[PDB]
Amino acid sequence: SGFRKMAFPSGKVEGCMVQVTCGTTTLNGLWLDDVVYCPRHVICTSEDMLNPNYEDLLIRKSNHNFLVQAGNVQLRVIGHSMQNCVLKLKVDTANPKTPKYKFVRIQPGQTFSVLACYNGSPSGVYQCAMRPNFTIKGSFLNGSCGSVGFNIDYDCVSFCYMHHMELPTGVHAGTDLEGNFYGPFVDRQTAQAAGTDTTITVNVLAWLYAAVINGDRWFLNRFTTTLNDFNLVAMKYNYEPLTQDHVDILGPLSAQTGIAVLDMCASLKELLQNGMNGRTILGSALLEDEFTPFDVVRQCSGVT
Amino acid sequence: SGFRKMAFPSGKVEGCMVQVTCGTTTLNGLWLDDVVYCPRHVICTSEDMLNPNYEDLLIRKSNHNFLVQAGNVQLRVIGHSMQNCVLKLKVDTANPKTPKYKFVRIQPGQTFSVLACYNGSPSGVYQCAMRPNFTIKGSFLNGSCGSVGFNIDYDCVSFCYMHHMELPTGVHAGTDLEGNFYGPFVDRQTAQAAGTDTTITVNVLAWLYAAVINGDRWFLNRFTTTLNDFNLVAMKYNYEPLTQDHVDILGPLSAQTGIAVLDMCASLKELLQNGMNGRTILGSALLEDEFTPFDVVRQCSGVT
Ligand SMILES: Cc1ccncc1NC(=O)Cc1cncc(Cl)c1
Ligand SMILES: Cc1ccncc1NC(=O)Cc1cncc(Cl)c1
Repeated sequence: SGFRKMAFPSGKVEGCMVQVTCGTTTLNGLWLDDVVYCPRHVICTSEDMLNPNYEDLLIRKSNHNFLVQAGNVQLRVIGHSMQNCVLKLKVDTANPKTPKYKFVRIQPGQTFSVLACYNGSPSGVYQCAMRPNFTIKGSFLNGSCGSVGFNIDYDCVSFCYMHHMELPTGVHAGTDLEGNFYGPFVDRQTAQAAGTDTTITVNVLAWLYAAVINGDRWFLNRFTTTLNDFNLVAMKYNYEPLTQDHVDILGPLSAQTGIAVLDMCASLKELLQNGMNGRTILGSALLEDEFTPFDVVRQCSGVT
Repeated sequence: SGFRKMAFPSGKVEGCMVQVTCGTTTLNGLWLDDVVYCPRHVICTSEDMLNPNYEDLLIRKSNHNFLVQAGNVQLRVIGHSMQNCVLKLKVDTANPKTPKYKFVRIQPGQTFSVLACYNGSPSGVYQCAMRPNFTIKGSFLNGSCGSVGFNIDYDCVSFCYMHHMELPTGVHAGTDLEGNFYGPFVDRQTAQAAGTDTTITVNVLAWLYAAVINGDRWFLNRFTTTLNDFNLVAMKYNYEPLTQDHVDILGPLSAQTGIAVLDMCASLKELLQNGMNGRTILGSALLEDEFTPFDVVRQCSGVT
């Protein structure tokens, strides 16, 4: 029992973290096989960031200008290319610590662990969710760029995120490992406002099932609702509309607890309309939306 | 910016996790140098747990009865001894992945990361605090015993906790790495109620400073208080009494923000008396007490 915002064990990612320096800018890189992945803004100076022409900037850069350091050993850069907003630095040595890996572009609402790094060194790990507005509410400071988001399935690390930017609102924007930003963000020091941050309804329901499994049941009511009735409430409270796909993925939680998905929706409806009335659910005084139904199942069963 | 419940990167601990089987009981072990540390209840059967005589049970156990598996390779057990509530299994091979380490007995209020494991395999990592009543509000299921709590200072892992037990209230009790339980708990399947879980006042203040640093300032008021006046409020709200030692450790946060510790105490006093009035602080609708002043400094500066 107990329910925690659990991150994946970061070991497999730690062995991939390197430091990339280009000129006077130092950020993190991800070394997998003989390639180092890093945000292309490593080639920029603070002045360049206002309106960078990355292709023009990359012309003035040679393989020797990219300093890649793994722990304390230097990697020899034998190739460089730009793929969208990431630089792929071909090095002469395959990372001996490269885990089994995939590059995945996650959907909004999906969660992942972040291994926050500075100068190629890991400082901490935390669980995040790709917000519906394609930002992540992370914890990053200057130098954290290049830190990656990932998920792990047994021995395979699915890298899904690379941190690039902090928006003026303190929220974070980044790319998948092909260098494509999540959301409409560009890697430019320009004000880019994020869209409405809606609540990930399916995740809140998944977390409500986790609460029932772990003992917190006060919020269960004598009511039920329909997907349409629930969505009227979800729209008013800036919750993502619930679909039959969401109901389907909540099926294993509904089966374990014996609480129909629409019955749980009615509990969520009442929680939205009446608040928590000073009470808590899994030690939280608000509705947690950064646990997917898969995370709840995984944590509640002990998947390693 | 952004503030997260960050755990230490778990890599150094992952390379120490092994599976220990004694008879039909399998739990986690911590392999450092040529020793494997695990809860002594690994020698128990479910019947034995009701009233175990560990010395009598250990007599019937030989080195060959302890099966220690690291990943998929078997460790040869050349010695066994019981130190308080832990078993130290001397193996013939030093763990090649043993990081620099220390065994530390933490104080209540101090935080640590937990690498939850099942059958010697890590499932996740999360940040915890040793509650003032010496329990931890973790996330553990059957088979998680032997999972360890730790802190990391650059390259040195300070192991502070080993999970042993789940109390009937769903909270967790365990030992330091010398096998001494935190709190009055015994490794017996008997109802052991925990004491009052008070709030770690110094940590809530540290988290309030983290909120100010990151932009959440709505709770700052035009008031101040004294340690004695604050403690009258802290006692009523089952908060730990604040001492001058606590004020001293909040000094670097007070200096960075320019908000005197007693002024922050007055904001906390008002938050206790009036609640949050539907608002949030660092995305939380309650006062977070599982970030020490050291954690706030570390996260807010980027210590790797
Ligand atoms: C200072 C900081 C804090 C947290 N996370 C990231 C950063 N860094 C930046 O945002 C720098 C930057 C500026 N303009 C466009 C890009 Cl691509 C990157
Ligand atoms: C089932 C579970 C869930 C989470 N954490 C731990 C456990 N296991 C136990 O508590 C088993 C146990 C019983 N009596 C005394 C001891 Cl030392 C250990």
